[PDB]
Amino acid sequence: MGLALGRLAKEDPSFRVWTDEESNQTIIAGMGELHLDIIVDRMKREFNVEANVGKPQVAYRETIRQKVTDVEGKHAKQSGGRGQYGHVVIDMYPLEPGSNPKGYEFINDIKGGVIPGEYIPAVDKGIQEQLKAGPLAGYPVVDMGIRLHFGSYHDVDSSELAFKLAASIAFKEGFKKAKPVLLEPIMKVEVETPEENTGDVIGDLSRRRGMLKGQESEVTGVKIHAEVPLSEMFGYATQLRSLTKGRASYTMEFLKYDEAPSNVAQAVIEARGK
RNA sequence: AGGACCGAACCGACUAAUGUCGAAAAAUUAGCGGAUGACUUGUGGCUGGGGGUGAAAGGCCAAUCAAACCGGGAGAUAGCU
RNA sequence: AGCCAGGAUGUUGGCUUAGAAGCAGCCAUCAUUUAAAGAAAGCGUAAUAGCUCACUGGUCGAGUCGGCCUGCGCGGAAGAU
RNA sequence: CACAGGUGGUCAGGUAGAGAAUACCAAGGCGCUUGAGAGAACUCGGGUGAAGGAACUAGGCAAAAUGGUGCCGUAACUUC
RNA sequence: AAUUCCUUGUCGGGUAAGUUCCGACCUGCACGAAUGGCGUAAUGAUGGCCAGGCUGUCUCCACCCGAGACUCAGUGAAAUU
RNA sequence: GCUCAACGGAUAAAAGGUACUCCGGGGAUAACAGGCUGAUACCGCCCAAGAGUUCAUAUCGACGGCGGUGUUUGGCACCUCGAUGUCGGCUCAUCACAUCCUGGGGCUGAAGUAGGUCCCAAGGGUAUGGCUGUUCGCCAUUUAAAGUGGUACGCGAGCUGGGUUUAGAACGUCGUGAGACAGUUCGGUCCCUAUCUGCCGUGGGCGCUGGAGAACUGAGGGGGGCUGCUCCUAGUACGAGAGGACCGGAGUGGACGCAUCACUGGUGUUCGGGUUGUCAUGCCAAUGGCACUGCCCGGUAGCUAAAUGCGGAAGAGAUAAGU
RNA sequence: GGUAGCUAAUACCGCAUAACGUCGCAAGACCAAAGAGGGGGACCUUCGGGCCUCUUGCCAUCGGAUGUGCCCAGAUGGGAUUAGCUAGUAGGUGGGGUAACGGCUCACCUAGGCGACGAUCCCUAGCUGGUCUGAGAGGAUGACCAGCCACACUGGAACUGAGACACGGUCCAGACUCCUACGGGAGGCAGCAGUGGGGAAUAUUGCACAAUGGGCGCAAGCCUGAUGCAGCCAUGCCGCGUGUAUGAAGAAGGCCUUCGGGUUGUAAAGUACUUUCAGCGGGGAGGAAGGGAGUAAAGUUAAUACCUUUGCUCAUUGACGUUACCCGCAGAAGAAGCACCGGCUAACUCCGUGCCAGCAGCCGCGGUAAUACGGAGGGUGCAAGCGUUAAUCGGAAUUACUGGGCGUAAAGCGCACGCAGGCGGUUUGUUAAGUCAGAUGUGAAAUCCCCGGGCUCAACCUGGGAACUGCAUCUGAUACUGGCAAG
RNA sequence: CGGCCCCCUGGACGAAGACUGACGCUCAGGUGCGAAAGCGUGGGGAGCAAACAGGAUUAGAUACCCUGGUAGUCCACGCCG
RNA sequence: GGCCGCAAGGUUAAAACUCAAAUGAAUUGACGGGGGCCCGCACAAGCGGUGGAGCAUGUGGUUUAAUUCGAUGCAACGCGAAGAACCUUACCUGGUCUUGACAUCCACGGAAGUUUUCAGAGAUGAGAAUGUGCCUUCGGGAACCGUGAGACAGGUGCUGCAU
RNA sequence: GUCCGGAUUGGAGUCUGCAACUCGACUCCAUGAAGUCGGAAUCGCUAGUAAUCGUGGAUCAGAAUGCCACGGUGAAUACGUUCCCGGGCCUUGUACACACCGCCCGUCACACCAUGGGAGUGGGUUGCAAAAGAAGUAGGUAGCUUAACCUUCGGGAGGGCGCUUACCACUUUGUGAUUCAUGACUGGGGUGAAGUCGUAACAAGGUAACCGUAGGGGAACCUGCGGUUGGAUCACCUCCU
RNA sequence: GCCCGGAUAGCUCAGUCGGUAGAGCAGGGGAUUGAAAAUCCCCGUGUCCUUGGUUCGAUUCCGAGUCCGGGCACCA
Repeated sequence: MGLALGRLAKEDPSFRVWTDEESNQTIIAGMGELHLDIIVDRMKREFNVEANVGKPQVAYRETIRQKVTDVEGKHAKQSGGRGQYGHVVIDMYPLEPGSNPKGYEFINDIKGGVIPGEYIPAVDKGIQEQLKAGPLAGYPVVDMGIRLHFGSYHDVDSSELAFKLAASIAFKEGFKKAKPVLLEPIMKVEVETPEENTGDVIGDLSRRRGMLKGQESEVTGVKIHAEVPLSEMFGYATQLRSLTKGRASYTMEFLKYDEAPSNVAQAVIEARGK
């Protein structure tokens, strides 16, 4: 597949191939679906590479919708030679979406040296490792603040990674109590169409959950703007070409990480769990 | 040499067809299995019914067996037809 | 009842102010030219319009419109020699 | 029952054959106590089979097949 | 599994396709150590399964050859009603 | 002086199994089958929340409403216990229509192709295999499609007997035990000559008004009716493009039926030849007999299908839904 | 392709005829051949010729040289978790066959043969001179060149020929391309280039027969992808070069800095100078011996002809090749890298990142002051090269013959007996196998080494010796080992 | 290898003489012996004691410790090596 | 895999892979539920206490705007602190100023100082009055208060595992 | 629960100090708690000591139940080194060396790597037993055809094509041997900064270890029988001539 | 289906015909005696299956309910 797609990208620059870093899927992109159809045909004939054609996996994220306080995590494993003691108490709270470029906030509010300052980075690191694989469906956790304010150590049995284990326990229990939700991307879509073909474009966009922001009547006709989920923005090239008799051109860009509609989010949560 | 091997006589009786008011109240035609052996067989006796005999099925004891057959109790009984 | 006419400016009114425009929708849901227009019945609009009707004029020029109580019928009603 | 059944021992030939098998005959004895026509279906004891070769079926049941002496050759496992 | 109900369990081998067959996993409804457990060369008119030879078993049946059926003359039943 | 507690108390004293079974009875009473009924099952319809971007009614249709059929699991015990052979398969069917295909249309969220849904329609047609006892089901490959059901869950005086259903046995389990188990495993008698309805055929008598030999008319009745692909129409109508036709025409095939033997083959124990064992013809030579025609190699006429001709129409009339 | 006629020859076939040829005890028997060219006196011309003379070929025989075939011995990988193997197999006689011998092949008889110093089977593999290594002994390995062997799309066979069981020949079957009129054909780069592929990776679809070598020819000659040269590639070795000389404020700028200075460092500019080599333009050996016309002489002959043999002169024979080589000119101009700098190991510090990013051959460095991780100055090695990786030997006396071990570090079988195998007291004699000595034969040349020479030197090329450590023979020597005999 | 006794029997050693005359050393393969525990058959079984049971102990103690206790230890013949 | 064995198993006998060591003797220590010996309120023999009570004080913990910070087996916990009402004070809220409260240097202006008033929680702000001394080159300088300049000053900020 | 105890709370004060609200000391009047000798455990002290009684100081404006000093009164016991704690010397064992708070073993859980077995599956190479017979030779030849040699000169001799036989290539079938690959599952081995359950070895490692065998058991191991030292300890006390 | 029975600390029961519960183990302040352990001296952890009523004045009685399990559901 890699070899075949490389040859096709070399002869046709308008054809792009990348691996999506999140899904690990090979994504192919082209100047229309009939274009991609010919590319796929050549790949599975000239090179004869057996492949399935699907849709770019929507980048699902994870977050909470409820502050939880006083979440205890106590890794107390005093067994097997010497013990490993670690004890942390954290508050977990949602951030506003995109309010932090890091998607994560850590507040150290330890008072009284209940935790030695040397173990605080190991607690933060234990949380940050758990943010990579969320407790709901195993997607990355975003838009969340954690305040470490209470904890305890043992002079002989306390370890850096023991406090990291305690942090993970506290996080997993807190996250389940915090009403966890599955997130979604939304794509800003712009469609240029003749004025007489305008109507059809939006009829289909409405079925594709496209929140029409507005329109900019241009010389060709109308420049309609809509917020459409990535999931519903697939196969649009040929669909538009059908509604507009082949005189329409759209563009799309990633807008923001909004909340997936309860129905959509829950359906995927169940499917992932299965 | 062998409860040895292949196969007739003799002894058995797996399979299919027939015949099933039959040729015959269990056999015939076509293969089968055993065949010096815990082999088969003629003639003469011994065990008698709640008992015999049984490489053991309630199988056999005169086409009669979870208790024969044949006289007598006895014109058993029968709230059943 | 038809056959010829018209069937508005405020008002793209706003709430979401994206505009939600007389026609997805709580809200004026009036005063006027008036015969009037509900400040829109109804299709048509991504979102207006569009084409029409409520209302009114002329016409030909008679009865006519809508429920209730009862008779009798019509449909609903397709099965195996 | 003038019944395609059962009944112990002796004698036991020629040619082919390992042979009392089996095949044709010898000595001897018999045609089986109902016959004559036609030459449909169908039932029975048998023969041949185009191309395909278990696709039939409960299931290779039945049928076809293999089939003799000499010599060459002979696997896993095995209590050798 | 001659033992497993569920259950055609699940995975692999075999076939175009395999509730049976073969080898395993172990969640043994409800295996088990002389009411013996587990293997085991050889043997078996023993159950299951596959490949081959070869064939009218079959797809789909045709023609031939003898004994009955049909007819001619003689003898002449039976179950049942 | 009795929990004689089965309380009108059969004894002072009493528990099972039978598929090894037996007798006497019963449709007084079950299983299989029919009948009445129709909860359930199946198909249809009523109200229309809401879904369907918008919009109840293109397509689904909640919560609730009303009926039809006699199709499954049942209720009843009406027929049969002096016997109704009781599942599945084979062979053979035949009606019903609530229709899987081919035919005719209406709406579409019907561009075209292809489909979604409902109405009219019973003329014909409606696979072959692995596994299983399987109806069923899953799978593989086809197909114009592999319809849903009455018919004693059609059909055993037609067939098989694998399953359930006798006696042998064995495993697990339940019992002290005999023995039990819609729990399992291996084995395991299917009987009849057709009297009378019925039915496929073929004849005798009389009759039909004098007798006889021919030819037809034709009241009435059966058989028959299916369809694919390819080309042309045209890569046209339609459509962004991809794709892609109705209406009409030609040809060429599969399943099924009809007739025939000219062609390609089968058979062809009555025709020719080869040959093994043996006997006879007096012997040699040559022939004849018997061994499944002895075993085989060919094959004329007939009979045959795998072979080869032909079919199923058009047209017309009156109509269904609809226009 | 087919048919029917015609024509030549050093093509083909009988005879004559032989020997020191073949066979056979002999006697006998029997065998073969081919002719062409130049010139000419008389002769003679059927007017070609005959005839003489010269040059070469043929046939037969005995030799020599070259080449080829066959045989014996010894050496020539790994494996015993391969121990038995074989029936033309071992041999004999007889027949056949081959250039010959031979189980090369048949017929019969005998029952052999091989094998623990390794038969049989399996795996691997072209062998050698040699090459790389090593102080040697050894270990690795067969690039290059040269000798031998094997193969020529795969399998098998033969023909022709002195010689193939045949790279650019034939026939058959197989697979794979190509043409076709569908009937049948055609083809084989492991020759030179070239292409696609495969791969980490290996070159131009060049020119010329000028010499050497080959083939044919009496010669001239033509062919020769042998060869002689050239293109492309640092792949390697060797050589030369990007100047040399002066010149301190010890400049600027760079970094270090106790910030005093140090360093880059005579390094630069400048100035004084030269022109190796690419540049430009000219001169310009040698690789060439020959051969040919002419000439003249000597042979040769009947003949000065012709031909043989020796000199003279003339015109000439170079793909390389705008040759090297030499001479002149203009301009500092056209010409320097790469690795490393913790330790082993030559060469040190500053800055950022902090068990993160990583580095590394080994030990190890990195957790907030990193000579080790990246930049900068500086240094060091090497140099048109420099690093890594792979690969062999060395170091490794870690397979120990030279040249090691086994009381406890790895290692004495549990112990014994014993066949084969290995080793053996002492005295004398003999032989002379081992061993030692001398000589001959060979041990190809190249390559290594030595002393020399020739390309400006070097690499490269060459002369002689040395070596080839070996085996075989002959003559010896006889201590020692062995064999034999008496002790 | 251990009471004592008998019978059969190996090997070593010492002294003074005699004899044979190197008849020698070592040993791959080969053959023989080879504690204890196991295994086979048939006996024997006091003691002792794997397994096993009970009591304690212990956090648990399927161990030490306690009480029992089968194989086994014993003999004849083999095997194992 | 072969051979042997009734079996247990024996005998013969590898390779992938992985590590940079594994091992031997001896040495100094350390440690021994090893031996000898020996010492101390270590024990034995005694007296009086803590742990229960209430209070003082320190710490842990939790609370809080902060509850400053360090000590935290013996060898921290009436410890740094031989003394926290403000001060101390490093902590907290709020109000403030920046070459600065503390030093050296520069340029200017004013003796320095003193008294007193308002505004302000205070820091400060605005003043209002008065004083006007010392050495003289008096164009002075510097004891001293302010304003501007850049050097710098400040840090109870971190690291006792740099010292 | 007292004329014991004096914690607590109300009012009344005095002083220090700018200042006593959090947050000072002391006086007065009133109020009068828990507590009736202290669980498990554990601390001090060998003579002017333990115990009790009171004074002064330093810090400081004020602010001791603490610290630092001072005198008063003034005990009990110590046979003794067996035992714990710590230490010193000598000898011994050791697998310990940021040194017994040391080392370190094997189940079990997860990921990974390479292998053994595995119903089998697909290749390679090859043995055997046979079948097969192109082309080419070699042997035979009923048949057709034929220049040069010969001929009684008719035709012979001899050859060629053709037929056939022997050898043998492709090719086929059957059955073995060996090797490469793969196979659900499965046995063990290795590796993996900080897993779970014990703690088997190293000291007499707390039952001396280890070897062979046998049995058992979640592990390490434990028990029997034999063997070895690659095992320490042999000193004190009672007694005796 | 039929029948029976139960549900009590996190777990399991003790216990009950009577409104208001015991133990360990998981959990313990303090023990243990470098440290912890072990967990030792001693302590707790429930609403005793729940309600609704009846009333030894309900988990209990009685029914309901909620759930699970057990034995039992065949014969033609």
